[PDB]
Amino acid sequence: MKFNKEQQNAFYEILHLPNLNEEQRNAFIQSLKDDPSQSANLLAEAKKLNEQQAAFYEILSLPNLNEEQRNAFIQSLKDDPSQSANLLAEAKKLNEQQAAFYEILHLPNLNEEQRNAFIQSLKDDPSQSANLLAEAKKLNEQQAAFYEILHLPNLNEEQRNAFIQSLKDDPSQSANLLAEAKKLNDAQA
Repeated sequence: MKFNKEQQNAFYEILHLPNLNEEQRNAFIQSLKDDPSQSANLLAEAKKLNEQQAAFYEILSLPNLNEEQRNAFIQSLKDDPSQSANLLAEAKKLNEQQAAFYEILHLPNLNEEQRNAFIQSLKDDPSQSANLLAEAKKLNEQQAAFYEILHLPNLNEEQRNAFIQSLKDDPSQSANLLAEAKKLNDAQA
C-alpha cells in the first residue's frame, strides 16, 4: 500500500514543518509509514503541534514583556499547550498595552500633566490602549510642531508668529503648517 498524492503531500508537508524537533518529526514519519491512511489527521496534529510551538517562540519575541510575565506565559503553555492560541492573544494583548505605557511615558512634547492624564487613564482601562496611544501621539506631534516652528533658524518673527498663531487656532492643521514652515525655512537658507 504505497502513498497516494494526498498521503505523499501529507508526508512532504510534515517533513517541512519548521518548529518540530527530530523526535516529533521521526515519530510522525514512522506512524505515517505504518498506517498511511491516518495521513490527514497526522498532518493536522503535526500542524497543530507545529503552531503551539510557534506560539512559544512568539512569546519569546515580544519586546515589552518582562521575564516574569513571559515565563508565566511559557509555563502555562507547557502545562496545557491546547490553549496556546488564547495564551498567545493575551501575550500580545498585554504586550501592546505595556507598549502603550512605555511610549506614552516617553513622549518628548507632552507636559507632565497631559502625560499623567494619559497614564492614569491607561491604568483605569487598559483596553483603550490603542485609542489612547494615538491620542497621545497626535497630541505630541501637534505640540511638537510649535517648538519646531520656534526653532527653525532661518525664519523671522512674523513668519514664526503667523505659523504659531495659526497652529494655536487650528492644531489639526499642524501637518500642513509644519510642512509650510519647513519648506519656507529651506527657502531662506
